[PDB]
Amino acid sequence: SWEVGCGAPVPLVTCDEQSPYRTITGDCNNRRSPALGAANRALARWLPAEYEDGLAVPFGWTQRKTRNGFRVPLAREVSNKIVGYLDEEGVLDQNRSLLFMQWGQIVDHDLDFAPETELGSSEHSKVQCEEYCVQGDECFPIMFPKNDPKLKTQGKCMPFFRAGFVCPTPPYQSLARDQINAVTSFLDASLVYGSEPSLASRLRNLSSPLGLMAVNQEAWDHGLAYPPFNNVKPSPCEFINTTAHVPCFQAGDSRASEQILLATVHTLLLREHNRLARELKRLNPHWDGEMLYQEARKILGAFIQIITFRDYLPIVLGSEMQKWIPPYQGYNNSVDPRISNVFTFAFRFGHMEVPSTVSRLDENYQPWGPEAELPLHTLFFNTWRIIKDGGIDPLVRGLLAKNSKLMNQNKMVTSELRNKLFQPTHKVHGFDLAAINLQRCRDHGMPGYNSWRGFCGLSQPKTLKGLQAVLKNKVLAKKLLDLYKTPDNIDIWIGGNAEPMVERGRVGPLLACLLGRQFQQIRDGDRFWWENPGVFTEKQRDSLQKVSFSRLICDNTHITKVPLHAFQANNYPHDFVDCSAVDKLDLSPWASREN
Ligand code: HEM
Ligand SMILES: CC(=O)N[C@@H]1[C@@H](O)[C@H](O)[C@@H](CO)O[C@H]1O
Ligand SMILES: CC(=O)N[C@@H]1[C@@H](O)[C@H](O)[C@@H](CO)O[C@H]1O
Ligand SMILES: CC(=O)N[C@@H]1[C@@H](O)[C@H](O)[C@@H](CO)O[C@H]1O
Ligand SMILES: CC(=O)N[C@@H]1[C@@H](O)[C@H](O)[C@@H](CO)O[C@H]1O
Ligand SMILES: OCc1cccc(O)c1
Ligand SMILES: [Ca+2]
Repeated sequence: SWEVGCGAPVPLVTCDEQSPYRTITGDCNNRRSPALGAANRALARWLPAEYEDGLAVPFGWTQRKTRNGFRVPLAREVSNKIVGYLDEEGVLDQNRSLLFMQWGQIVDHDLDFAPETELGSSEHSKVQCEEYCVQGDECFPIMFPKNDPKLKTQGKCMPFFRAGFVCPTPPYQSLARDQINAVTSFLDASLVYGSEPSLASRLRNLSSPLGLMAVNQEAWDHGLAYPPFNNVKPSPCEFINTTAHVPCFQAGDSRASEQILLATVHTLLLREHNRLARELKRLNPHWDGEMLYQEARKILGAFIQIITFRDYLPIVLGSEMQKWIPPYQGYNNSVDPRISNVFTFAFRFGHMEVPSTVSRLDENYQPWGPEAELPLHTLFFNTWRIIKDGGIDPLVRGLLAKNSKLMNQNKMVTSELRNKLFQPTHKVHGFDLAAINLQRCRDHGMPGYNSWRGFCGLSQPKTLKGLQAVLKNKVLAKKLLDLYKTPDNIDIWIGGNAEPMVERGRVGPLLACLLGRQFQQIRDGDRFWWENPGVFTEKQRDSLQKVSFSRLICDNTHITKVPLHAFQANNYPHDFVDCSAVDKLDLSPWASREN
């Protein structure tokens, strides 16, 4: 830390100490160090950043600057040679529902967001990046290799802008550059409520003292609500269909409409808040607008924590879950709650779980209409298919009855993401998420694969033969070394994902360690963790223990047949029960007496 502490962007915020509620920003969770875990601060560095100049220049920036004596391969070349595949047949995960992928994305958005840098709206440099592909300042274009089909139809590169960093936004020459996490590190439903005071208030309904979240006033789903529209233009949800004129949703997190199933789960979560807020007011008529909002917010936060740690993590981490996330032993004010920079790449394992299509299903869980199944690329920034084509129920049924993609060393990332990605402001369904990930690895100054293996106590292969053994795959290891020339240079996103999965899990040993450590930290380092004594009464906890995603579905949609365990692969009718067989959330313990 060249300076003993760089913090010019908001160092301020008075701490309450008497508050039973979290701040919107995450400040004041940790009493000794109140900025820890708060939004718009640097991502934590678990290892020192690795830049070609030691400070800020990404590896790959200068042709003539090697990493460990070898040129780094183009991100898109790695994507084409390693990450892509043609045949979608046989790629699905026979024991994870599509909800498993989807919940991952939700959790991710709760924990981290490193926004692409600001520096200007009215930019000649935007054209310079996109139209001319000239690298400079925050433009760091993804150059196509020779033989790339995209060279024939899309020009010479994909645009790419470097992430924002603290002391923030023009270049500085201090300790190494740290990217910003714009959301709260805590698992706290910041994706529903926001991590900033402007947004958080804009999302609430302050026209009535009921503690409700604002809802769309233009469209309804069989009498159930949608999020408000975002009426700032240009709107990518309008751009993908200028006939329908259906804008993006507005949600605690700016990414909520990135694809239709994310927007779908966001809508469920908004619905749950208002459902909770209405029950609380009925149970506690005296309660004012603020306390309703806050008590509802507190419950929803616990919901996300429980679903995540009880149901989701054990089937991601499998046999490693015990080793990294043992049983909760209480809040620990020494633990660093911040999301680490590497975690934002590790958690991108979910990209390899996204399948190539999305289905709308009817009440018999048969295809909903003649175009029930849609290619995923037509569903980026697509809100019109929700509002104009059956609402949420058909998509939720698909989330329950369809499968996630299985990660596969020879079928890594679906072409829907790898060749067809839509990015707002750019006009085409023509980007490559895997190339973006790799380029972003470099932008953030990530240490390589072997540095992370050492970090996790795992062997550091230096040879082809050693890499074959770690990957349990000769052909993959050989492709990777042909590109990277030393395992020391393999980008963490691809190195971590290339490892065979652990038993009963869906990530390899390296990622399980990285993810495992991070999740242990956001639990043990959270003063408002749901199971921390003082946060919820014992009675409130016994009620919270029975939450489930199936119950979330049942309460907030007109889906009446659900599985007991919604993350595993479930088939209809054999694996589905009526909602009456699913435990309710008993909110009687929130009844507050007075007098
Ligand atoms: C159809 C599904 C998905 C799409 C279209 C999508 C798209 C994207 C895009 C465009 C980015 C920003 C890339 C960059 O500029 O660096 C991103 C980042 C990310 N994605 Fe996804 N993604 C999807 C699913 C998932 C899943 C399933 C997970 C995890 C289980 C996940 C985790 C992440 C994470 C951790 C980041 C980095 C967030 C940050 O700190 O800024 N994504 N994704
Ligand atoms: C048929 C089968 O493999 N069932 C397992 C089940 O034992 C396990 O508890 C569950 C966790 O989600 O994952 C399933 O794949
Ligand atoms: C923008 C918005 O959501 N306005 C709703 C309004 O439609 C509703 O009638 C009122 C009272 O229940 O609560 C407001 O929040
Ligand atoms: C290219 C495209 O997606 N066109 C759809 C069209 O099929 C639909 O009838 C219309 C009305 O919702 O919305 C448009 O966006
Ligand atoms: C009782 C307890 O939790 N002790 C741990 C201790 O092992 C360690 O010093 C630190 C982890 O960095 O967190 C403390 O709270
Ligand atoms: O899912 C992340 C994402 C990606 C691109 C644009 C967005 O607004 C959000
Ligand atoms: Ca959060």
